Amino acid sequence: MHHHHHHMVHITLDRNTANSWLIISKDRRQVRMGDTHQNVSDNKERFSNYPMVLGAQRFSSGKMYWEVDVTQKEAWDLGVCRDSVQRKGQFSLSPENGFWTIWLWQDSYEAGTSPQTTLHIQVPPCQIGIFVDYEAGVVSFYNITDHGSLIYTFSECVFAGPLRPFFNVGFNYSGGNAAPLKLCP
Repeated sequence: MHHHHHHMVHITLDRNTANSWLIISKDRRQVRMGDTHQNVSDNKERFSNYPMVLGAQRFSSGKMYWEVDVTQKEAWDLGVCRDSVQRKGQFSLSPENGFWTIWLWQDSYEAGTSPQTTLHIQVPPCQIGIFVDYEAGVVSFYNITDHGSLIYTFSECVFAGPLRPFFNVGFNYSGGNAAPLKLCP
């Protein structure tokens, strides 16, 4: 029988896209910033300038929902992006460039609108839910630590083809950002 229900997709990390200093777990569900270049070959899909990686999953219709653990991290970016986004060089995270993201940077949460939007979060998230509804043109972020309170919704999105989960683990020169981003094992 038809029943309104939630469904959480299993996201795994695409090692070929990962910046070469990222350490990805054997099950491809966690990623952290390493202190050495890893034994991985460069290639065209790999993010060169930032500690970024894509989910392997790719979709161009329907609904997708996944959660990410961000505990003990002082910096990260999360969301969804076009399959076709730039991998090499410096770039801003904006819908203009094919990214629908939020981030934490120096104790401030922001949405990656153009220009950036301050997010007034009362309870720092430990887990974040990311929902995409392709046909609706919606990317929504939820604060699992605050009973799933809505953090931000991008609406009227221009997806313009296949999408990928997007992650930035942030740098760890400070020593306060070693913890991984984690997807459900």
